[PDB]
Amino acid sequence: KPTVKEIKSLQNFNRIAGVFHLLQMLAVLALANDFALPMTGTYLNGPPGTTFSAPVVILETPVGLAVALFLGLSALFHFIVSSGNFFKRYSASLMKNQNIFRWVEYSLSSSVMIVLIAQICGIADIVALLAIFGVNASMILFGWLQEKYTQPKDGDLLPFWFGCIAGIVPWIGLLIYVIAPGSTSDVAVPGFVYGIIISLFLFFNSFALVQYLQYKGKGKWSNYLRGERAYIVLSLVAKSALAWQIFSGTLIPALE
Amino acid sequence: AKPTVKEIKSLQNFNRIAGVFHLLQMLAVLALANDFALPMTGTYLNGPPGTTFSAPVVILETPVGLAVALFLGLSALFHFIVSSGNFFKRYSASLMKNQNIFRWVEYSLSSSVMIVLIAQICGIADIVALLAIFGVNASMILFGWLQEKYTQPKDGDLLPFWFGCIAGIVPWIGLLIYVIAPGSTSDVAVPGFVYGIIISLFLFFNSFALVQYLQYKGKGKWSNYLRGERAYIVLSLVAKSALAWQIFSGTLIPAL
Ligand SMILES: *C/C=C(C)/C=C/C=C(C)/C=C/C1=C(C)CCCC1(C)C
Ligand SMILES: *C/C=C(C)/C=C/C=C(C)/C=C/C1=C(C)CCCC1(C)C
Repeated sequence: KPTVKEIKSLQNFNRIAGVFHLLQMLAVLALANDFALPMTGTYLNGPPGTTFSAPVVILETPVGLAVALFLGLSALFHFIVSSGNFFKRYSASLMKNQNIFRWVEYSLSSSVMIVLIAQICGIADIVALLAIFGVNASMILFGWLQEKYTQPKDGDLLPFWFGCIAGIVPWIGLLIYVIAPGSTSDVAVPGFVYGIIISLFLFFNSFALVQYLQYKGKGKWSNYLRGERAYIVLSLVAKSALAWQIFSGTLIPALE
Repeated sequence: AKPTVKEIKSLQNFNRIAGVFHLLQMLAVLALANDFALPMTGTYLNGPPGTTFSAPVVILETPVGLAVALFLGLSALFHFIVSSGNFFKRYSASLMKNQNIFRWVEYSLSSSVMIVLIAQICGIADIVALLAIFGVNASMILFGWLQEKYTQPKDGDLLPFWFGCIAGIVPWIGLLIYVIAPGSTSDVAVPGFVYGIIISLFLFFNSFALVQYLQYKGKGKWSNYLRGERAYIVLSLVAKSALAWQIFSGTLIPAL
């Protein structure tokens, strides 16, 4: 059972992580150019099975604001969890091997991140981006249901596996777009885009490995709070890695 | 818990009857349908992120008759499996626990084929849009499975159900965006039969959701789990025949 001292230490760790997210949010808000990525519709110009209009831009993602949004969401939920007011509810949740505020945050923050990665790869169709957001949110909600209905060592990973099925779909989409079957242009995917997809695919898999390790509950992973710390570190590293790779690639003032 | 021989034999034959209706429609569509196809496209960057795209390219084509036969055939197959041998014993045992895993395994494939076809009929073609629609629709079904796995009727817990509604509505928001066609240079003339498909199947999809809601509320006649089991079998039969013959009438008749 987690002790009062262990829970209080974790709340301090949440606060520190929140400060790192918040200061990066500020730096991106302040320093980023107005670089935008399109969401498009490619409408039928006739009955189904005939021809299409050219893609039209429906709206544009303000990329700096979107990066600031996923950093800011992490900061907000870390500050909420860190609060003395939430000590009773955190302790109650951690005693049931649950952190629900993590899933509420990730359902929005990780979904913003995967949409931005898709747009950076050139995925623009508004339904592609909407459905990527939804299936990524679904991945998180399956992880939430793993925590709600199972305990470590109980032999039940069904929600986890459903989360893996939902979770892999956006990444199959990215892989299709970088392979670009049927593509005409000899223009190559930029290095920095490969860097984003490869690094963030590794991090996304890392989150899945934490829930797997926690619910397997073997060796040091018998201690649920080890997973709780791992999630805080992985969110910090993943969101910083994506923020600064996008910033370096697209948001610098030489590109304004 | 054990069912009466009369109860479980009655459901066995209900499955067989539904299966025969699906199977005969599958044959009629396979035999009679033309070679009408709908594209899946890639619209690749032909420059750096935030610049220009190639014209959309067709990566592959959905053979619409075959895809309609597929969703009918999946329903037929699962109805025959559920009424057969050792699978029938598992089906009976699961019904006694207020579960039908066979239903969710089938629907995760059959309803996902259906919503992708509806998306393509509306002119959604981007291969990642269609992949992510398939994934988020599958997710909706898997949330319905987790509602049955972890909760009991009347227990007041609908969290997996609500998660299923969040995932489930995403493709339909996509369809609505495409028929409104925001940013279109000219008004988009969507055929009547396409509106028929979207409106009718939206009503049917909401009907499936209402059955699970009514079962887990468990009030009045819905306290009997098997009443919901019968409602699902009827809705699957009516929804799939409605979509099959609307697509057939709209697209599959004339020789190409
Ligand atoms: C900023 C926070 C991020 C990037 C969080 C990402 C979280 C995931 C990629 C979670 C993945 C999971 C699965 C693939 C299976 C179910 C368990 C999850 C939710 C941990
Ligand atoms: C041929 C089979 C079909 C069309 C089945 C469709 C099923 C659904 C639309 C199910 C929807 C559900 C929700 C929206 C919430 C959770 C419960 C479900 C799975 C019944």
